[PDB]
Amino acid sequence: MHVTLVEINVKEDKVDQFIEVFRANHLGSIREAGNLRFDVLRDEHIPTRFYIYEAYTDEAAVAIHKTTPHYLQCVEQLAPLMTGPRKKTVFIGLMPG
Amino acid sequence: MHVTLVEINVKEDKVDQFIEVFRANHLGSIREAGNLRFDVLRDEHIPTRFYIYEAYTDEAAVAIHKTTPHYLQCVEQLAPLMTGPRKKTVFIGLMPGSLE
Ligand SMILES: [Cl-]
Repeated sequence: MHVTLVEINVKEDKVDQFIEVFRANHLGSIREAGNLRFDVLRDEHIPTRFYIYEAYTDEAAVAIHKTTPHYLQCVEQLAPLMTGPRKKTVFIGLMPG
Repeated sequence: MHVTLVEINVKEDKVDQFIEVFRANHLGSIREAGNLRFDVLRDEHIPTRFYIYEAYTDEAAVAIHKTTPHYLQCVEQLAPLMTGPRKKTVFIGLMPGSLE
């Protein structure tokens, strides 16, 4: 089980659009055969800092995710909404397992 | 969702005891009606660094969790296991939730 936590910093005046983009990504991603989690989180104190907790069965499912129309559209639409590059931390799942 | 991520560094010779403790915490927690996630993760590279990702429906459910035998056994047994103190991050859970 492959997990990633991705930090995204969003332009204050674009939060509404960011939420729309991630609603579409979340909806598509939770429907994928190899998806296990797709949680959208906010920083406890920074209103424009979000974290996406995504987990997939394995790295093959991650690769599949990155081929999907919803992921590719999100990557496109997210780019201008952000104040800087995404930061990603990878983890390996132990439980469930 | 009330969400937290906790980082724990475990003494090399205590990793097995850490797994025993977290297995029981994981099992009991996923049997809590108010629990939504209890994922036990490990660092990509550092063999003794673990993370626990936990989510609960609300603050009452977090509080319930902290009264359970499985949590309390974890708390008791945890100090002899670690090299230094745990680090905890709290997150605001937006999806799944009304924002979906
Ligand atoms: Cl000892």
